[PDB]
Amino acid sequence: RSAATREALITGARKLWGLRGYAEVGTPEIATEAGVTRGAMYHQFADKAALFRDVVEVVEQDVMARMATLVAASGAATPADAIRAAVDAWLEVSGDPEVRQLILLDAPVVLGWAGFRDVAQRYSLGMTEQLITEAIRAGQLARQPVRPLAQVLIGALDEAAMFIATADDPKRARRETRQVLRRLIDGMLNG
Amino acid sequence: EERSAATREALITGARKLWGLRGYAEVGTPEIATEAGVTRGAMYHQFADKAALFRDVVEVVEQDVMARMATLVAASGAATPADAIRAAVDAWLEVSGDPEVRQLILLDAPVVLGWAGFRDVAQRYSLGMTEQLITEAIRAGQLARQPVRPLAQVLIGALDEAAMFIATADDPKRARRETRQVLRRLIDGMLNG
Ligand SMILES: O=C1C[C@H]2CCC[C@@H](C1)N2CCc1ccc(Cl)cc1
Repeated sequence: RSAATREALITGARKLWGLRGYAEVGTPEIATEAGVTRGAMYHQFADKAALFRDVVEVVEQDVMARMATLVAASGAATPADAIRAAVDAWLEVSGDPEVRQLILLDAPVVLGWAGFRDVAQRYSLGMTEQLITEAIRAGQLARQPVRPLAQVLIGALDEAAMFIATADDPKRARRETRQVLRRLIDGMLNG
Repeated sequence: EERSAATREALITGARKLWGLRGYAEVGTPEIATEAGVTRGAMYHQFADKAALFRDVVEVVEQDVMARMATLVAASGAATPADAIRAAVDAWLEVSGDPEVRQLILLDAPVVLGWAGFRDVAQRYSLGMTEQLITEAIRAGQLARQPVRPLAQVLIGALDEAAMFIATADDPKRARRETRQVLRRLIDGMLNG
């Protein structure tokens, strides 16, 4: 009922905000894309930022699923290589124009730094802590506090992606940033 | 004129003090005007609104953060660029742990300035020092030759997240000790010396 209205609005908002940006598309154009009335939409989402919060949830869920698939298919032979593949998976997925617009450009502005970090952590801390735990278990990473290392790496990888997203020469920014991340990673990983 | 220039300094000092202690959202401009000993009219002549006074508070706090970082690195006795970077990472956790810096820069500024405004201020103050430390370490052969700006930006992301993780931790003393350990391991993995 309401569930069908919400899903149509989220799908339409993800589509139009992904192409043009949050700031460039109003709720009436999203209601049209979804095939619902302004009244039906206002019942589900009091304002534009509320609909954006639900779009970010669905997009970050998809980002983490896509990364998990790339890591499973990468052929990583050890936990250290799984971390390396996860970093390359994030640079790949972050380059999707919709992910760049919604997550790297719009989400920090609409959610703020605190809001962005909360979403980032809820979606990525589990996978990141698992990668670290498996590398420590395999003796390829020093025994150390898992949560602080996970948090710092998430902050480093989110900033890496945002640097590429806003660069004058994204292709060169991506190449140079991948090199930095690989050096940083390899300095923690043993052998 | 002289009284107006004194009024502006009293307002910045008073706002910095009270917002530092209670947070931006908990102190209004009338209380700040009272603290500074000036009328609402004198305050309005200097600052169009509450957020304009906050932008000037952030400037003086960031100036002091970067001065204190430079002082702590000079006080460390670092004799090589690698030791200067180690000292600068320790100095950031020290400076960002100051309760006024936590409140005004880590909690309030991202909300009041918004993302674009906050990052522009953060970059204007932090990118120069970070890039200088990297360039000196590359020149000394203590860091591999590489593009300076991408490495600087990734480390600033790591160091900003470290500070926010400590600022919001249930046990900040333990979060600071553990975060200092992981940052030291991260930089010691890249530094030749
Ligand atoms: O949707 C997500 C969650 C989080 C917030 C928004 C940007 C990206 C993608 N970061 C995760 C980046 C990341 C974390 C860990 C690893 Cl191993 C790789 C990438």
